[PDB]
Amino acid sequence: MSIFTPTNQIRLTNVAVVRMKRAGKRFEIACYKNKVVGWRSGVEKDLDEVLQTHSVFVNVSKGQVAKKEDLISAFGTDDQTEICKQILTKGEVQVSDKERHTQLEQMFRDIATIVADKCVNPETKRPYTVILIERAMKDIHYSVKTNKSTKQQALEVIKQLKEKMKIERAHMRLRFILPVNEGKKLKEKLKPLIKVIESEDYGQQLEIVCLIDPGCFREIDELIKKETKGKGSLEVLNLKDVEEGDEKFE
Repeated sequence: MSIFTPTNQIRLTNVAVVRMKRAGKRFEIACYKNKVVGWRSGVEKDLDEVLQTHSVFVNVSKGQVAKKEDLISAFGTDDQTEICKQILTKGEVQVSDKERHTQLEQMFRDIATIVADKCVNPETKRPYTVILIERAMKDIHYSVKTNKSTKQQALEVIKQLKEKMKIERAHMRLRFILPVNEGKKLKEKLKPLIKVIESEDYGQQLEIVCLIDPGCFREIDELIKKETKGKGSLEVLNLKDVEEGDEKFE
């Protein structure tokens, strides 16, 4: 009984176990910590993957399964799968420190990337560093929501960050017209530099390509572009950072 050895009676996988209290009785299900967290967060996940065990258990730690009768008398349905989803969204998932640390580092890294690659600061539009955004986030006692989407957290972080460092997001479209020859040097440069869209070139003629970049990459762009064009090509602006996305004056 005791001891628990995966080489005699039961193996007991290391799957994620979620528990939920309802009707007085406690239920548990074997699911994936990654699929469960992403599912509850609001990600269209499949039960065939998030649920390792398509059956409402009771004592997964020991290997005790529930009953269909009690399942319907406790939740009002026999669909063990449905009940599992409920516990996955309402119940609590049991994960080790590693499972929590891994998700934290990943989430933190993403936020720092989007803020460092898709955001600037009120200082000569100098792109901030991931280490800078991370430090400030921690210094301001900021706790990421691993049980939610990063996008939604962007507002909370970008707003709170204002206290330490004013961080804002801004996009912009670029348009460059290079000659026949000079166009061969610029194009190859813009390609890797950033997203290249609306590219039109003629046989032994000038090429007209537009470059899309945030309010941080614009620096490296204008730099390399100007140095690559050498007052030989033309550059027109497409979009401009202006408050006209959702609200104009309200």
